Amino acid sequence: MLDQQTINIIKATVPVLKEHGVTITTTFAKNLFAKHPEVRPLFDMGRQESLEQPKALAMTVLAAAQNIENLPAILPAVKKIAVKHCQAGVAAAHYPIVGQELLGAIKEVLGDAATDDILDAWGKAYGVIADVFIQVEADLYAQAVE
Amino acid sequence: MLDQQTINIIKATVPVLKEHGVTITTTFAKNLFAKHPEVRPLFDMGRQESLEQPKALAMTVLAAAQNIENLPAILPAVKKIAVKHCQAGVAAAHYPIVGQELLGAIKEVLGDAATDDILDAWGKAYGVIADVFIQVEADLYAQAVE
Ligand code: HEM
Ligand code: HEM
Repeated sequence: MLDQQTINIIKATVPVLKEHGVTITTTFAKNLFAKHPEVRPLFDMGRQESLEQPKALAMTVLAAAQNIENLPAILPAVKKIAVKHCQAGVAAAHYPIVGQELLGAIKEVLGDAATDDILDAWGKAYGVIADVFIQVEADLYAQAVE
Repeated sequence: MLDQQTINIIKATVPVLKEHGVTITTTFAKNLFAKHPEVRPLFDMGRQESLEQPKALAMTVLAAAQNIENLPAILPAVKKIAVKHCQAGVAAAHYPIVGQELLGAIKEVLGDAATDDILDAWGKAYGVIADVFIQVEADLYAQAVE
């Protein structure tokens, strides 16, 4: 769970990230497929627009973060994505890889505007968001096997 | 995390529980020490007022639940309690025992006013609250050993 100070940092910086949003998500997607090529097969690798799915991944993290004090209002969105995640075989162990690369992309694009304090706050926000997905997906996986 | 429907149930029933608050917490305390006598030594078993600590335990759960959509505002209270929990040697495995007995006490006192749907919602709220304590305490324990 986030403390108020961390929430305030997210609130203050979400608009900076969104101003650079296409560049962050595009950098994330490129870095993810270049540094972790093992995740490529899980996505649709159509020749031209092969970055659109991982760009939307990163963009949705940013959108969930801007909504971090009302995650219950977006739980129905989280559940729809979870079904797709479970059908693609996304595992809890994938989530730290994605978080690492997203934080890396934010620093790569924002430069000195992404301080250690700001990156730490985004890291904590990502963890809270990921934990919701992991739990929903764990339950869905358990329903399908029992 | 709670969904909105569950949050609404907690919001609607917290005042019913508080109207019976002394009776719920007293019943919880008696049942806890009678059905799980192994937890007795962790508390202060002074002759007369030996129920005041576990009554305050239950009352604070109810207070956290009424604040379940702003847990960040009570995190400083959670941290102070966590230090006491860690000094008493409270373990993650204690939390389902306490939740079981608190839900049992709520049903015992409220009777037919505590429906299955209401009890299920209080069970989910307890889990979210306990998870915050467990995480804070896990970190504190790790600081003291490393
Ligand atoms: C951390 C929070 C995450 C969020 C908010 C999120 C969000 C999304 C969204 C919105 C989509 C739909 C994309 C679209 O159809 O346009 C998606 C799809 C997908 N994501 Fe996630 N994701 C997260 C984590 C992950 C992780 C850790 C992986 C692991 C590789 C992952 C892999 C996938 C895959 C394989 C798809 C399938 C594409 C599709 O069917 O649309 N996602 N994710
Ligand atoms: C589930 C959420 C819980 C909450 C909100 C909570 C709350 C509290 C509070 C407010 C106190 C201080 C009591 C006072 O001094 O008046 C306390 C103390 C204590 N609680 Fe917890 N508690 C929880 C879980 C537990 C659990 C699972 C145990 C396991 C047995 C536990 C055992 C203790 C003990 C041994 C004390 C020491 C009494 C003291 O130093 O005051 N608590 N708890």
